[PDB]
Amino acid sequence: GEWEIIDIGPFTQNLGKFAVDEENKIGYGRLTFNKVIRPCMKKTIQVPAGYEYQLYVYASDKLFRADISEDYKTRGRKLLRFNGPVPPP
Amino acid sequence: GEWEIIDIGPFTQNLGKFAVDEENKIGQYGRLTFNKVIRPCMKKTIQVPAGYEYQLYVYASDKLFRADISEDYKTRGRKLLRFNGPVPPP
Ligand SMILES: [Mg+2]
Ligand SMILES: [Mg+2]
Ligand SMILES: [Mg+2]
Ligand SMILES: [Mg+2]
Repeated sequence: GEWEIIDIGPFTQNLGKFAVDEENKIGYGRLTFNKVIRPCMKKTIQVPAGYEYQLYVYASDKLFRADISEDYKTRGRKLLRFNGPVPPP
Repeated sequence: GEWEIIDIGPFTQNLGKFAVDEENKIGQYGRLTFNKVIRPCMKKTIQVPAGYEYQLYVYASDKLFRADISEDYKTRGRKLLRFNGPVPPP
């Protein structure tokens, strides 16, 4: 995951209100919400929608660049690019 | 996107064979004979958000707490993950 700083506007204040409400159903005693202060951090949970492979392919005595897509669920493969010749990496 | 090197071997060789088979069905380069995939070979993960986690400094009852909230990416369903405190101000 990747992280980012977000400001403390009304959206962020409502997240704090949610936390205090949920925490009351556990019961630190009964807490009264005040405010969210900085910093506030947002972590994005990323999941694969698919993949791309980027290859250096030697074919017929030539170095080519090929890109292949792969669907994450079906794992279906498609040829995206096939350019060359290119210089060796 | 997230990137990765993967080592070569029969897996990448079949990716190379697939590349040449598919390009041969187009045939602008003529009929190509696959030889090998060399290093480096890159795997790009095309990513979509599954959800978020928020890390908050919340004052409640004049006490500073530390709270963690998960939020679903599609439905925005929220859950309280953690709530420890009090903590010192940052
Ligand atoms: Mg391999
Ligand atoms: Mg292998
Ligand atoms: Mg072929
Ligand atoms: Mg205060």
